[PDB]
Amino acid sequence: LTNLVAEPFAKLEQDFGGSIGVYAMDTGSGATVSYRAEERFPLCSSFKGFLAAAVLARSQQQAGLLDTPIRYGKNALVPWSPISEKYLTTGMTVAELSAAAVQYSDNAAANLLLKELGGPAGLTAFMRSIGDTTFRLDRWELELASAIPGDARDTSSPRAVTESLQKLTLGSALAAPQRQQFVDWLKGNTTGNHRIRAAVPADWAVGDKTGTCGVYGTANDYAVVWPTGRAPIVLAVYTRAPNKDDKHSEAVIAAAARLALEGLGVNGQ
Repeated sequence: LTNLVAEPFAKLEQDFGGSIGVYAMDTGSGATVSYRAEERFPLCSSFKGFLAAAVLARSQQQAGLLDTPIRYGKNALVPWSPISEKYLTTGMTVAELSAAAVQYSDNAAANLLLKELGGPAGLTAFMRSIGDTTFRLDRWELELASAIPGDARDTSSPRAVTESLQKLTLGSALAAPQRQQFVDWLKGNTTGNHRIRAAVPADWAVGDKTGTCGVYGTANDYAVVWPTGRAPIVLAVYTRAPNKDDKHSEAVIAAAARLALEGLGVNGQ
């Protein structure tokens, strides 16, 4: 049930000038589409979705964690912190920081939550606890986004991303209220309109988390998609390219998502 119908991913990545990695899972039948799915790609900001899930998991054992007010100084305000910069003089709650990290890819929020979990190793430990042996986070924002060719730091594979996303949004890795909160944060993401969402018809529900490194043509998106009348689809699309100055492409991510849905036989656009 893997790649029952071949799709022209190779042509797509050649036109892009780099590598595209795709893993898509039909959670009804278990059928999959897979292209470079076990290669490592930089997570970039896409780690922030798993970060929020790790916070939610901790909130199962610490009641009131999400309501905790967090104060921070100007030195916490990393570039691209569009929400946390507006609350510098007031602070934000853990839940607000988590929503900002997921929905606006807020870097200061992400680093504040990373510190709450014990740093990159703490997030990595959470991923190990759900059975993901591929994920590794090694650094903080923005150093984690160097996207160096061949560097395994701050990477995962499209397959491991999809498998973990399925466990967290649809499976049993989170308790039911925390699972729906994670889904609701992903549904409210504002940064992904030109990526997987551009391949998903307007009448289907969808949540996603993007990542964009800014170098080495490196960008990505993962999503859970609910086509009407059938089981949800989980998918991950990651890209990279050989040269530091190579540009990423949102259109290539959307096109790869379209091919994945076509390969799964999901009638879409």
